[PDB]
Amino acid sequence: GAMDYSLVKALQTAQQNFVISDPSIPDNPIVYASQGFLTLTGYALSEVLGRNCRFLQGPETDPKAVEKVRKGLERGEDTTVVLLNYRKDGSTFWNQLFIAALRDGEGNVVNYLGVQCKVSEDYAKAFLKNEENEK
Ligand SMILES: Cc1cc2nc3c(=O)[nH]c(=O)nc-3n(C[C@H](O)[C@H](O)[C@H](O)COP(=O)(O)O)c2cc1C
Ligand SMILES: [Cl-]
Ligand SMILES: [Mg+2]
Ligand SMILES: [Mg+2]
Repeated sequence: GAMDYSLVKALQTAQQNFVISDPSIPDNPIVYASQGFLTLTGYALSEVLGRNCRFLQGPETDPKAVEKVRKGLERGEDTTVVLLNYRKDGSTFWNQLFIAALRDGEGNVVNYLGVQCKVSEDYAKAFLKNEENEK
């Protein structure tokens, strides 16, 4: 199960915000989210299980950030981005996402793991400027 991964246990010891998705199910829904993620976003565990985590995005989310994630997942690459997300009540926050594939012995992706960090406006600005300049 989700909490059987040693890196998941490690993240829990530090109370990180993370989710686990299941890409064997159509549209790669969330199948676990940590308490920090639920408090951050305003959703109960049962309500987020079964949703693709794109439910956190909205009209002011930059589609280029989303596309970078999409392509990373497609290309088998670790991906790190900052993008605007939305709580259940419509309020917004900047979210730094760290996404990786969890793989079996033959390389098959068995789950994805995504760590989330709420960051300040100032930090999001600095990060996105660096990302751009580095491009
Ligand atoms: C493990 C995992 C965790 C994710 N965490 C979130 C997140 O907190 N917020 C968000 O906007 N997208 C997150 N995503 C990204 C969306 O689920 C989706 O991959 C992204 O929108 C790109 O796919 P799409 O272009 O089909 O929407 C996560 C994705 C994965 C695989
Ligand atoms: Cl996805
Ligand atoms: Mg329902
Ligand atoms: Mg559900």
